[PDB]
Amino acid sequence: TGQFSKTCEDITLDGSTLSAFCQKADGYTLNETSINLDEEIGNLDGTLSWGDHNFSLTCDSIGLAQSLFTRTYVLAAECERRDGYTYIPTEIELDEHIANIDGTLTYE
Repeated sequence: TGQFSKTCEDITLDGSTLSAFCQKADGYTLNETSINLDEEIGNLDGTLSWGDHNFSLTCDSIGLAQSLFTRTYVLAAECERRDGYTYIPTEIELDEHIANIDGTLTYE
């Protein structure tokens, strides 16, 4: 499951919306596609977490990166902890639960 980055190109982030140009089932037809990360990523006490929602409301310095050592595609931010004043850096590996299904970014 997941692994959209294997068959998607020009991966970008605007706000909380992840976009890319993804291969359709034929393996070469490209499709511009977007997916809103706020719909399935939230902030749990400073940790970006799958299955929660609306991380962007309590996280700053939001960006897309390739993780330094592993080169995994990550959503990275500084997220607010439960105490209401402490922030902590956090990364979540987007390929864990975002797939390319026939050219369309899809939660899986």
